Amino acid sequence: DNLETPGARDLLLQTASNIMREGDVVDISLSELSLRSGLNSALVKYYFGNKAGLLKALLDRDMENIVKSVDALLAKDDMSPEAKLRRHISKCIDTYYDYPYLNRLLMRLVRDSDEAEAKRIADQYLLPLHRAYNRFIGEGVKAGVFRPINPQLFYFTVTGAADRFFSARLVLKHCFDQDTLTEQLRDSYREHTVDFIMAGILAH
Amino acid sequence: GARDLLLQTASNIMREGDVVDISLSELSLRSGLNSALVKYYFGNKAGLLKALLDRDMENIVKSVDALLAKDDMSPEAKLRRHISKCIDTYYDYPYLNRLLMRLVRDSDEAEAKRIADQYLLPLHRAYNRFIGEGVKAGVFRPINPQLFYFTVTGAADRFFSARLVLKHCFDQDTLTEQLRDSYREHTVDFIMAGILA
Repeated sequence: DNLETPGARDLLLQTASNIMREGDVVDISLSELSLRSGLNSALVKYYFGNKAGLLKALLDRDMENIVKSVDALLAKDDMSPEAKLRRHISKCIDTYYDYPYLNRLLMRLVRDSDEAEAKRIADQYLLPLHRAYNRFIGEGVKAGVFRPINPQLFYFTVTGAADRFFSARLVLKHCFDQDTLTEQLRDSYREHTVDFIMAGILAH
Repeated sequence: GARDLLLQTASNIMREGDVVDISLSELSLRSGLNSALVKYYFGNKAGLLKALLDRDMENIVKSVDALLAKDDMSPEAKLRRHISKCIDTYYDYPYLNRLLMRLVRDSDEAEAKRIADQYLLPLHRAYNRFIGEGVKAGVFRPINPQLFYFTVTGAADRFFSARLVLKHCFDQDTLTEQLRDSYREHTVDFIMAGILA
């Protein structure tokens, strides 16, 4: 077997993430990955096998943020449903701002999956969220905090923010020679996007 | 006739197949038209995509004139009518944003400008004006028109997403069909609820 090299796998995934965010497309040059990480292609193969394996590992890493935020959403505490939902949605929106390719990446892996892989994706990344929303949103509707709404469709709507961010960055760049989705714009983008989502579900 | 049929055939293959890159032989097989006609009418794949984009954007861009008309409907009602029409178009053509993003990303300067001037800015400028006036009249919350632009026009990606996920990860039954369908009204309602004050 092989001696461990800590940090390398994480560096490769973060490098891949950077390249993908910059390029406004769900794809990676493997030579660009080695160039920008400083790690050779043998290490890329060792950790991930091939481009497919790299993309699957990136999806898993980036989804962890969304899936983890469910526990806080469902956990027992003092917070109102509205505040709990807002905290969860902000975490989603901040994750999408970091990783605007995230929904497209998930779609690409779903599209190319065999049946076992589609089931894995649903079990790991879709069903946990749909269940959580069915419970949490259901209770909030009953409690009068949220207007009647399909919790599964609501989750779909939320995931849409990634694609909107992706779209804005690509269009502003190519059509307007502007760089949007910058760090300096993060707070305003996040707050507007969270406010819109919350406005769309709260009983007015 | 033939040109129209090739574009509709292409649209169907794209809608059914969850991808923008289609097969010329499939297009020829399903349309019943020789591939020579595809080359004749469109030159190449890129020309076919461009012509499909232009066809499909027709009812979106037409709806803008309706939105800005001084026609006696309330701001809320005008906007809901416009959003409903967009959502219907994007539901029919769920590839539309991916198609748009493809041609934008691949564009030279002249083509980027044409796309902006023809398909993007007319909507954005209508929204900028219409939101502003409705915010001042107190019917809308203060929202950003650019972000609103991407919200509406992103309904295609949302429908694309739902269609792809339901296809691969859900039961292929009546309940799944009804859920996909119900996403249209959900999506219109969500947009209105997001903006109304």
